[PDB]
Amino acid sequence: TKQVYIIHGYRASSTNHWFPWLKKRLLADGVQADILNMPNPLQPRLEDWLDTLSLYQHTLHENTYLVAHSLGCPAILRFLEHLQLRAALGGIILVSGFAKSLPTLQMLDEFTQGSFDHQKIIESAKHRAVIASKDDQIVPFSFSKDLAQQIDAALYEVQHGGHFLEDEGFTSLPIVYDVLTSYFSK
Repeated sequence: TKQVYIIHGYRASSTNHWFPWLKKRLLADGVQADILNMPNPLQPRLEDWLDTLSLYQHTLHENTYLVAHSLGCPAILRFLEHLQLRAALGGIILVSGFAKSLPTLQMLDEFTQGSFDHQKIIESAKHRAVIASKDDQIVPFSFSKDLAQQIDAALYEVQHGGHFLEDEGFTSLPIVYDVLTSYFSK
């Protein structure tokens, strides 16, 4: 049975941005999606985000898919590095993903300090994609393209996407639903 988990970033929760839209759009296809909240989204700590993800660890299988936004991206990358898996998850989609310090949000450096084991991430997710906005002023586009290269992920550029936030109009995001769905047909 397919399962999609949706993981938010800094200063967000399950009710923000495009997450409710994506959950409901998936439900229209009979696909179960759960938006996960992380602890202390205003002062996030990597170890606590990883401990929360670990609450779900026993449910992760070959038909599980993880969709993350912004800070949720390096969090799930760190999670997969330390996960013992019998087989790869179905896939990951990293919206505005990054794996190094964000100059305008250095308070979040602990989530990306240190190199990542790229091979383990590649082996942990059958299908991989990064969706990124060319005019993102929080996560520079180049950082998302860099990450896509490091983890051999398909990169989808949106020329004018801001940072895919509700205050920029992104209470929906069809590209994420369509990229995800293409994984299911494969």
